[PDB]
Order: sequence, then C-alpha cells, then structure tokens
Amino acid sequence: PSPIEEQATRLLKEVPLIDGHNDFPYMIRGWFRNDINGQDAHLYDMPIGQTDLQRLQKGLLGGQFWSAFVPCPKNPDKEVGSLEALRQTLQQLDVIHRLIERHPTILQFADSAASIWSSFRAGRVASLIGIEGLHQIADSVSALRMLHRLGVRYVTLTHNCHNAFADAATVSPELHGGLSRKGERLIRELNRMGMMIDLSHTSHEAQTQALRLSRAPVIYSHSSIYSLRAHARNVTDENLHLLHRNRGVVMICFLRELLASEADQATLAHVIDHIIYAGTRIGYEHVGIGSDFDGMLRGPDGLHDVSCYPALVAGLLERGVSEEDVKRVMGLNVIRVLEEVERVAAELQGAGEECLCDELDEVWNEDIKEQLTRERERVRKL
Amino acid sequence: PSPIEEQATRLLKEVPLIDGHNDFPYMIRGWFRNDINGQDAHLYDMPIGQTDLQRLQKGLLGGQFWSAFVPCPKNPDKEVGSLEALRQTLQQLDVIHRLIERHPTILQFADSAASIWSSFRAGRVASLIGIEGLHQIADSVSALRMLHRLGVRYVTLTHNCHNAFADAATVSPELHGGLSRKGERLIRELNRMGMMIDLSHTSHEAQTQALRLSRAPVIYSHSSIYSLRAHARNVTDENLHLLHRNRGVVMICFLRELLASEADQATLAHVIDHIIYAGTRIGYEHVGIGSDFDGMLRGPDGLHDVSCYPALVAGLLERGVSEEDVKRVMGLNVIRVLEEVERVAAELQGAGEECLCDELDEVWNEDIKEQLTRERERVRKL
Ligand SMILES: [Ca+2]
Ligand SMILES: [Ca+2]
Ligand SMILES: [Ca+2]
Ligand SMILES: [Ca+2]
Ligand SMILES: [Mg+2]
Ligand SMILES: [Mg+2]
Repeated sequence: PSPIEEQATRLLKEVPLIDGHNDFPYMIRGWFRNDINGQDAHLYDMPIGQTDLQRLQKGLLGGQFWSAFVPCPKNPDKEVGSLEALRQTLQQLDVIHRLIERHPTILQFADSAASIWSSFRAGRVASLIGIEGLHQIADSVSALRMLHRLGVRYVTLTHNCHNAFADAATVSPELHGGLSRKGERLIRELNRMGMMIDLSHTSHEAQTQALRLSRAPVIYSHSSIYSLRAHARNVTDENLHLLHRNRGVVMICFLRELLASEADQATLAHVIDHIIYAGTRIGYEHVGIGSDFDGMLRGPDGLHDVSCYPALVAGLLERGVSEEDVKRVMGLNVIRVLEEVERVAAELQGAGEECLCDELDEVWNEDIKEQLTRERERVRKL
Repeated sequence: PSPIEEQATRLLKEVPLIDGHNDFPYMIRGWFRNDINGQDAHLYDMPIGQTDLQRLQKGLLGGQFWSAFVPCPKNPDKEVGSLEALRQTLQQLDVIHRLIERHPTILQFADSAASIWSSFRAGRVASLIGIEGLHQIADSVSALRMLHRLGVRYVTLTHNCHNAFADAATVSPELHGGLSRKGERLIRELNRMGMMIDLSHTSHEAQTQALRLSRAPVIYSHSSIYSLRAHARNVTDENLHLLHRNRGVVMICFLRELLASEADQATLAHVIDHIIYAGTRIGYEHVGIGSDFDGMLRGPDGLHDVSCYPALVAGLLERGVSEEDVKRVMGLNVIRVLEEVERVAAELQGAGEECLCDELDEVWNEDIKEQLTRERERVRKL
C-alpha cells in the first residue's frame, strides 16, 4: 500500500534476499526428531519457532544458508564426543536434504552463485548449507571434504566450544590465543577446496589472524557491530577494516543481546543502525543480513519471525539507503563472496595445489609390506 | 595376433568390462596412508598389489566398483569402534574421489548407467563406489543416505563381522539367523533410496531372505559357485535360482580359496568353469565378473593382476560362449541391475514412500517445549 512497501516488494522479486544463518533444521530435530513423514501441515504452520514454510513464503526470502548445527560434545571421553558429533552432523545434513527434496515447490538446493540464481528464477528459496563449528568434523579433513560434497558451503570455525583449530569468543580462558598451528593450515585447505570461511562465534584475535591469512573472502554469517554494542560475538572496527581488505561480508544478526544492553529493548531500528554503521564505514558492498532465526527464543520488535523481511527492506529504504545498496545488502554481496570463493578454489585446484591429509595409523607391519613387495616382483617375472 | 585375441580386444572396446570389486583404495591406505600428493610415478607403477593405473589401462577394463572397505571394529567399547569405522569410511571415500579427480584422463566418476556409458565413450574407466559392511554406517540410516550422496552405489550387508542388520558367512555362531528385524526394514530403505544390495560375505540364510524380500535386483559383487567348490562365501544352487527370480547378477570371484580345494591349484580355467556353470543354469544375463583384486595376496594362474582381463574374455570365447553372452558377462548385466535399482527407486520415491528414520534422543524437556509453544502463541497475537 505505501509507496515504500511497494518498492520493498519489487526489490524482493528483483533480487534474492539471502539470509546468512537459520537454525530451522535443529528445531526439526528438537520437535520432530528428524521424522517429517506426514508432518506437512505442521511444517507449513509450526507450533514452535520463528520459521515455517508458509511464513517463509510470506516474507519473500530469496535464499537461506540452513544451519546443520549440532551441540558441542559434552562426553567426558573426548574421542567419543567428537565422533558422536560427526554422526549427528550427518543426521542434520540428511534432514536438510529431505526437507528440500520433499518440498520442491518451495525449497531448491543450491551450492553456488549460479544455482542460487536458477533457484530464484524458478521462484524457490535457494537452500544452502553451513556447519557451525569444527567440532562437527571430528578432527578429520577427509570428513570436511566429504561435507563439502554433501553440500556444505560454509564452516563456522567454532561455536561456543574451543576446538583443535580455533578459539571461540564466549569461552575463557583462551586455548590457542587466536588460531592454532592446525587452524592456519586449515585456512589454506578451506580456500583450496572452495569452502567459505565463517568468522562468527570466533574470538577477536582469531578473526584478525584469519582475515590476514585467507586468500579468499570470508563472511560473518551472523554477527553485529562492537562499537554500537560491546559483545564478544560482535565485530570490532579493526576487524571490520580487515574484512574490507579481505573483500568479505558482515551479515548483521538479529540476536537481541548483540543489539542492546537490555535485550527487551532490541528493535528493527537497531538492526538498521548496525547495517548503516557498517555500510557507511566499509561500504554497502561488504554488509549482509544474518538473522540467526531459531537460534533464539524471541527476536527484536518488528523482526519476530521469517515473515518480517519486507519490513527490514522497507526500513533500509526509509532511512535513505539507495535501491542498489539495499540489493547489495539483501543478497548480491554474499553471492559475490561465494562466487569469489569458488573462483579462488578453481585457480588453486587448477594449479595443482596439494591438499591437507589426515594423520593416519600404520595398518601394515614390515612383514606384510615385505610379502607384498616380494609378491609384486614375482608378478614382474611372468 | 590370434583371431580370438583380436575378437577379445574388439569386445573390450565395444562394451565396458565392469568389475564388481577391487580393494585398491585400501592398498593406498596401507602403502601411502591416503597421501597421494607427488606419487603419480608409483600410482602408475605400484611397488605392491594387483592394481595400478598403467596395468589398469593395459587390461582394457571399462569400469570398476572401487571398494571403500574399512576393517570390522576391534575396540572392546563397541560404540567407539562403530563411530571410528564411520570416520574411516569417510577417509576411504575421500581418497577414492581424490584418486579419480587427480587422474581425469584415466578415471571418471560414475554413479548410474548413463554415467558409466559416457565415461566409457570418453575412454575412461567408469569409477563407481561400494562399501563393504553395514558396520561402516555406525548404525545410522541418515549416514547411509549421505553415503549414497557421496557416490556409494552398493552396500555389502556384512564383511567378516556380524552387524545389527545381517549375519556374515565366515563367523559362527549365528547372531540373527539370516536377517534381523532391522535388516528386513533396511532392505525396504535400500530399495527406496536406489542403493544396490550386495549379498557377498553374507550367510546362505541371509541371502535367501534378502532375495525373497528385495523389490529391486541385487548383486553378488564377488562370489563364486558352491556346487563346484563348497565354501561359506560361494552361492548355493538354491540362492542361484532365487537370484534368477530376483533378476540379479552373480559376479564371479577370482579368490583362490573359492575356486579350488588347494589354493595353489586355482587357475583362469576355474573362473571360466564357474561363469559357464552359472550361465548354463540361470542364463548368461545373470552372471558377471567380480575379481576381488587387492583383497588377496595372489591371484589364479592367468589372472595375476588387472592387466589379465583380455585373457578372461578370450577364454570365454574359446569355450563357446557367444559374443553377445560374453558382452553380458563383461558389463551389460551389472549395468542393467543398476538401471533397474534406479528405476525401482524413482517409482517408490515418485509414489512418496516414507523413508526409514534413526531413533534419536529427546534434546528438549517439557519446560523448553512449553516456552516455545507459549512464544509461538505470543507471535500469533501480533
Ligand atoms: Ca547459534
Ligand atoms: Ca533455543
Ligand atoms: Ca575383501
Ligand atoms: Ca591383503
Ligand atoms: Mg573501521
Ligand atoms: Mg539352480
């Protein structure tokens, strides 16, 4: 009805709004235990949470990085907890693929810039996947490459747990003091394979080191601004500048604790303040939208669920952000980063760069290796 | 030079010889520990084993189901062993994909009848994948569906270990006495997802039950004939007949213990005896070739390595098997089974059959579920 609301609706049909982070797959594990057979009525109209398939259509969302999050392992035996997390990751990747496959009119799987656009041309929500923590890979780079093959296109280096590769923000004391030696080596492998690095949930020092080391642009899938609201999860002015040099994107989070000192005061206007702050200081080509819907109980006033994206687009236009810059913040920026991550990987794989391999145990003793070599030479005689 | 050898060479160029089972990926884990960077000289000319990339070309093999085998878990803590086997499976799937990707002139990945042919048109060895035992999935059907997504197109129900789903042949006493209740339910899921059932390594009673229950044709990826040589790993006349009704294929194994009472007496002629026995009694459209190269130290006389396939094709022609029947045994039969497995899955998935889901723990108590429902109704008021 309002000229501003007609303008927002047009932009949402012109370009895809691609949200950086949504934990709807974990809601499905909590509520249904990943059994969605005969649950369409509930999947379209959920009795819990901030995401369902009717409200997803209503908000005119163009794409989504669906989170394949599993919790940090709590088993006192650490080997078992890490391996347990790997199995749970495959369960969450499985229910995401089944959610997409059982609802092809609404959701379409995407793992690239081209597949995002083709999904958007067809009127589907481009359904991408990200894992949230390197605890999920069970210390296995082979497993990580297989997760890329299953459709994972970003890896948050940590969640609320330290791992062998990096320091999380919310846990103290520090383990590695930024990235470990392994972490630095993993950055090279992530760039080589074409996996997008996500720096949300990681410590400020780990961000600084990763932003300097990475040969491809990175993202913050759901982080806000430190200068406006001081929090371990928000991005400092230092790391915002290094993100600019990196050519990355900060996808602004709707978490109330990241927007206001008192959480119940958080609003849609605060999310817009954070987008404008970043856009003013490091350009609107390096800012995105990273809701974290279903990673919280309650959202800000005016951003209560996935139906509220038109109010965000209208609010940005109302504050004097240009149409072209709003389109950038909506999704063009995160598409560009994914495109550049793929382009860097094709360059490095084309040059024949050596991949990172896991440390494996010897399965043969010297007696078995002697039998095999002696057998080979017998065949050479024939 | 011989008219028979010219004829064999022509057949190998006309249609792909598709071998049912090769453990070359496990040799790579044993010898290189899955680190193949800068090892091309050795990968083309191996110091051990019955498979390398030069001899693979020399034998004119058209396709191969590469084994992603890992050993049966030996940890006394069974939960840990099962989870360890899952991680090792991802390591072996990873090195198979890296082997194919680093040598695109020789190997090309295939996961269907169409992708086998296109690989063969381009002069590549069609590189398919199979896992060898349901111990590899860590009791997770979600993981199994993700293995299908990673390119696994058959699952041997057991190796030399009993699992929760089926009885292996070589271990006694019997656990389930054929298939377990879970096993019967897994047969339905394997048919639905389009995973080819492999009955090698399983007990005679488990074969009988699976052959009656399966809605799609199955294979024996590497098994020989019981009537010619009595062994727990060979196929009985009863199960050969039920394989005929199933429309499946028995892919004849080169294992010396399966061909002769004294292993050192085993020959190429014995492999041909077994192919002709099966072809005579259940038709040549239900017989294949399933070497098990690199699952043994030494092969039969005349079938010492992957370069020896032209001698097998020539030997079949020399014994009066027709060109069309030799082409069937070479690969047309196993292509047909994979085509029919895919066709059955498309039918059942098109009809919207419900998939088998894992038993998951509750992650939310009633207090958290109340908070979520109360929160949802607050949003409905707005
Ligand atoms: Ca979260
Ligand atoms: Ca929650
Ligand atoms: Ca074997
Ligand atoms: Ca061996
Ligand atoms: Mg700055
Ligand atoms: Mg019979």
